[PDB]
This record gives sequence, structure tokens and C-alpha cells, in this order.
Amino acid sequence: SEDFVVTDRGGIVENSHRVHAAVVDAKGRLLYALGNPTRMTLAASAAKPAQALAILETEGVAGYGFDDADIALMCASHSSEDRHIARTRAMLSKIKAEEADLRCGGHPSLSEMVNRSWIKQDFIPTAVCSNCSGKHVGMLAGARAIGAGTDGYHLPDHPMQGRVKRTVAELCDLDAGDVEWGTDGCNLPTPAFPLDRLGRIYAKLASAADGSDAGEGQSTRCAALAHIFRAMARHPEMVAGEGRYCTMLMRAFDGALVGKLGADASYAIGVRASDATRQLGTDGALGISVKIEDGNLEMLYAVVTELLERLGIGSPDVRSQLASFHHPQRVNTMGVTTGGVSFPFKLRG
Amino acid sequence: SEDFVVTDRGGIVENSHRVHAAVVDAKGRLLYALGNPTRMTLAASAAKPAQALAILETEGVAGYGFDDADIALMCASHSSEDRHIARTRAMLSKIKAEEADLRCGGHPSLSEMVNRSWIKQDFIPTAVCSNCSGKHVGMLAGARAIGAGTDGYHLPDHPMQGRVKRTVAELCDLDAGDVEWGTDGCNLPTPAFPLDRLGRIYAKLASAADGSDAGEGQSTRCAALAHIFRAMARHPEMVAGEGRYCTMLMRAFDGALVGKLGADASYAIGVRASDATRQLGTDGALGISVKIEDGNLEMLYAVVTELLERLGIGSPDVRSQLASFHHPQRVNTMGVTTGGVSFPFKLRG
Ligand SMILES: [Cl-]
Ligand SMILES: [Zn+2]
Ligand SMILES: [Zn+2]
Repeated sequence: SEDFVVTDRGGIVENSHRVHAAVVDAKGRLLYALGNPTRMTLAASAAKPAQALAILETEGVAGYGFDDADIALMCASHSSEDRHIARTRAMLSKIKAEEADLRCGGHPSLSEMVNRSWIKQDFIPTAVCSNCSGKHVGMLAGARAIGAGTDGYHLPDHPMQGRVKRTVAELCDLDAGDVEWGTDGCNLPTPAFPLDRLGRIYAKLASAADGSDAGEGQSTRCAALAHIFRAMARHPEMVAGEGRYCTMLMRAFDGALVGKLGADASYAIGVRASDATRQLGTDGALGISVKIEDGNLEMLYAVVTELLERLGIGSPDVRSQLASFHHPQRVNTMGVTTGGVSFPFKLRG
Repeated sequence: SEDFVVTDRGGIVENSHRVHAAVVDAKGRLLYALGNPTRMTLAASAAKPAQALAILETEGVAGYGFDDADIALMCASHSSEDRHIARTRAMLSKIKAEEADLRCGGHPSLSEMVNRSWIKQDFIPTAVCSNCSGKHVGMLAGARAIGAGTDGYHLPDHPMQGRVKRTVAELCDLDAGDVEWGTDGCNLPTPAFPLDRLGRIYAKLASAADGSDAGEGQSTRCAALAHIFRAMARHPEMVAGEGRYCTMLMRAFDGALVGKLGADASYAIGVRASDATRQLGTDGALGISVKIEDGNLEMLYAVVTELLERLGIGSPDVRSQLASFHHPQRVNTMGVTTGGVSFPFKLRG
């Protein structure tokens, strides 16, 4: 419960970061942990698969013809690359809406290279550039589909947000009062719930993919979760973008898991049943959720990759694709190596 | 002690950050604390007044004619504004050296607005653009002055770095073995020592300023320390830059204190004797040092400003110049305030 990632300069402690993590089976049962695995935690973008489920379950959304890449964008914190903006526009045309209907705002790109090119051309980002633009088009779609009208689709009193709030609690297996709600950077309601339940959501996504693959009679909701998993794993460049952790992670694993960033350094992974998960002592899929207490994103990616290695998820060759995140470079302005990152935590079973 | 600064979204905890702080008198005696006031801490740029002392105490350096603004740049983590680069080049001319003699490297500017101009211009920062460039020119100056040789002025075996190492330990009142050393981003040795001793350095700076102002006989060391304080207080724009915390802080206080940032969220302040310092229980100058365990810079400035309020240093009107740092904006992409910062820590005496 005193679990840290620690950075050093020449062996001298620089910063230390408290780690919380939960590893759960398909029913949410805790298998491993770091820190406080039930920490009440703001899920932010890590909750988007649950918001995508509310959208996909809305009567009439099926008629718009969203494809797997559209759903991946719904699930995205994308880098605002030109292909992300283009897909946002295509999805707006599917529901006969326009950029002015979006109630999210522009922000500097989550990708440094994209942001640099915007600065170079004095580009001012707008609503269609939001990292959450696919989720917002999906919410516009649901509001239009049930004839609720698009103005106010983002407000808590709107039936689309009523559907979101109910769906999040159901996937977490919590009562409505056990989920807290604030306002997100994209101006939508955003939930907070115990960290282990974020893992439970992703364990259910991977379990639904396994059940779909195995030809099981799934409920419609399990079918839709299977679809969300498949969409994310098939189009991981839409979920984030070039150079991004989530994209590189999901590409490396080639369908064996999905992974998603949450704001202020949280992360969730849904792992399909495998030799690794069976070795970990469960007979189904697995869920992983992580939170760095102070919010440092660089440390998040380092810790998640170390956790994948300790859990034996993937092969050493597969995870070596993430080496630049696992041990972030610590070189000074003259090319001299001056420091490092250590993982003194111990996963408890 | 469980001393934190905490951010929230709608009252839901987002991130928390552990706080360490030391408030010391002129002899180093601990008056108040947060967290662990003796935490072994890399001083990084907060050590620069001690490095400047070692420069100014190198025999012959007086002959180059560095003025107070030059000395303020030796003490700086500047924003690489054009005036900082220009002064660096002027200082190299004073010592008949060239940019190729520097052993620090360029880096993206510490100022977002400067770095935005650089991006629009495709400007590549070079050695004279380093936030440490003034310190490096001073070290070259001292190497030249004693006849050592400029090659290797930055290496631990060089007499300039031997002088730095001895000077840091003396100011801290530590044996050599109680100061650890690593290599800095600017490619110089950088010390680590207990956090309270950083406060001690700055108490001694402010105490020397008081002794000079009162006309007391001073040792060559105290006279040099008083000069460093005066240079920083008179030229705070050289120590950091427009819009930077250290510059706004020192301008607001108009000579009553000096302050300096260290990388990975450390800060140090030397306070001249005043009603505030007497009210705090000491009869001379005071030093303050702070470290955010996880290295978040926004949180550091919020904590330092909150600490000055709690210590009664300044007036509500002097401190209000720092209001944007004290309570950082938490506004989303649509202009809605979504949260805030809180200070659940308790000063202890
Ligand atoms: Cl470095
Ligand atoms: Zn969002
Ligand atoms: Zn430096």
C-alpha cells in the first residue's frame, strides 16, 4: 500500500509517484493490486467505452451506419490529426449535423508534433478538433435518434446523459448513488467511481469479445461490448494516434487487449483470455486499471508497461515495442545520460 | 505528517501532491515545517546563488567588469528571451570567449510564449539559449581567471567545480560527504542536500543583505552574498523573465526578498528581517524552501504563494500580484470552471 515509481538523477531520488492499481477478473473480483485498488477515481476518457455503449444502445442509432472506425473514434482521446478531424466530419454528415452542433471546445493537441504544426500555421483549434469529438458526435446522434433534439445533448438533464449515467453505473455494478459526477474538459458529465470498477468495465469488454469469438449466445449488451472491443483493437490509430501509447500498445498486441488513457494519468486495459491470464489464476478475461496519484502521464505509461511485464502479458518481443515508454529517456542537453526510473513497488495478490 | 496540495473537479479529488517545506532562521534553526523538512533534495537551479558565490569569489573575476544584471543572469533560470540571449553574448565578450566554449546545450524555452515564437520561426536553440547560460559564462570566467583552462570547466575534476563543491557545503554547514552530486540538465555537477539547508542558504543571502544595508563590517563572503541578493532583487527579469513566477514575486516584494525556482518543483526564498519575520519568532533574516514530492510545477507555485500568506510575509496587496499562481485557473474548453486547488496541509512549529 506504499507503492511508488521513483525517478533519480545519478542515483539520487528526484521525484516519487504513488501508484494505485487493480487487476480484476471478468466478474470484477480483485486478483492483484498496488496502492488502494478501490480509490474513488475520476475516470475521464477511460470511461468512453461505457459512453459508447450508451450511444450504441440508443434506439435508432443503428440506422446512421457508424462503422468500426467510427466507434473507435467514439472511444478515442485522439491526437487531432487530419484523419481524426476528417472522421469526425464524416460522422457528422451521417447524422446530418454540423460542427456548430458540437458542444465540446478546441484545445492544444494531445500530440506534440500536431500541436507544433498548428503553432507554425497559427491554427486555432475548434470543436471538431476536440480529442472527444467522436464521443460528442455519438451523443448528438443518440439525441437526434430518439427525437430529443440536439441542443443541450451534453446537459445532465438531457435523456442522452440520463442514459449515460445509468449505463456507467450498470457496467460498474454500482447503485446510482455510488457514482459521482463532475464536468469534463469537453463539457460533458464525467464520472468517478472506485478504481477497481474501471478495471471491471474493461474486463467485461474483453470477456464479451471472447464470448463473441467463441460463438456464445450473448445478450445484446454483450454483443455491443464485443463490438466496441473489436472496433478499438481494429482501429487503434483512431483511439489515439501516431506515436501515442494506446495506439502503439494495441498494435503491438494485435487484438489480444485494448487499452485506453484517462485524464490525470489513469489507464485501463481489457485482456482477452490467454495463456498469460490463465497463469495469473483466472479462467476468463482480465481487467487492469491504474492511477498515478499526482497525475504524471510519463510515469503512468512507464508503470503500465512494467505491470504488463510483471503480469507476463505479452511476450518480451511484443512489449519491446513500448520500450521508450517503459524506461523514459533521461539524457541532458549535451547527450549525457543523467538519470532513470525505478519501480520499487510489489504487486500483491 | 500528511501535508498535501489537492486538485478537485466539482469537489471530487483529481490529483494529490505531497508537500515538504522548511522555514529556517539565519543560523539554519528550523522554525516551521511541512512534510519532511530534512528530505534529501536535489537543489538543481535553486543552488545557483551558491554557484554564483563560487564564481564571484574566484580571484580575478572582478577584473571582467560583470555588472549586477550580469550577476542576476548567473543566478537565473531565464526564459531565453532575446534580452537574455543578448546579455549572454555580451558576457562572453567580456571574458574573450565564444559560444563554442560553452558546455551547456539549448532546450525548448521555459516560457511557452517564447517557445511559440521559436516554433513559428523554426529557431534551433543553441548553447547561449540555455536557461543556465549565465552560470556557464561565469564558470568559464572563473576558469580563465585562475589560469586553469576553459576545456572541461564543467567537469568535477576542474578547479571551478572543486570550488563550487566546497562553497555549497560551506553555505549548507555540511561536511562534504553529506552533499551528494549528480549531473544537471545543463551538464554541470548539481548538488543534493537536506531540504532545510536550501532554506539556510537563502537565509544567509538575506542576512548578508541586511548587514550590508545597515553598514556592518562584513567578511569578503558576506559582502559577495549581499551583492548577489541585490543583483537578483534589482534585476528579477534576468532571473526568470516576463510572466515568470520568480520575476513577478521579486517585483511584487520590491527588495524585501529574493526567490528562485529549482527544477522538479523545488523553490527557495530569502527574506530580509521585517515585522513579519519578527512575528514568526526570529530576530534576523529568514529562509524558506519547498519541494513537491512528485515534481509538479503548477502545484509548487500554488503552495509557495499559500505559504507566504500563512507566514504573513507581504501584504494581501503585494501577494495579490501572484493570484493567478495561488489559485490556478480550472476552466474547460467551453469556458466553464470545473474545479479548483486546495491546501490540506498544516504548518507545524
Ligand atoms: Cl538532465
Ligand atoms: Zn470528453
Ligand atoms: Zn544549470
